[PDB]
Amino acid sequence: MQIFVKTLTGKTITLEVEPSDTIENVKAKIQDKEGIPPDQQRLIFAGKQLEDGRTLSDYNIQKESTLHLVLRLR
Ligand SMILES: [Zn+2]
Ligand SMILES: [Zn+2]
Ligand SMILES: [Zn+2]
Repeated sequence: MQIFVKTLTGKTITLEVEPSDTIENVKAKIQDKEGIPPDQQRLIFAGKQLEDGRTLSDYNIQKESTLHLVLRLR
């Protein structure tokens, strides 16, 4: 399946994922794509921020769903 990751930048990134992909996996895919390291990413879906451990299915994220990426730079 496919999901979108819209940036605060504005640009939209599209990812090939699986329903049982962990958020950690999603962060990994974004690093393989945009260079940004996992522990610098925060992911938002329908106003809630996602946990590295739990999966897309758990958050009921199906195809063509949009996730927000916000950077934590510390
Ligand atoms: Zn996967
Ligand atoms: Zn890789
Ligand atoms: Zn949105």
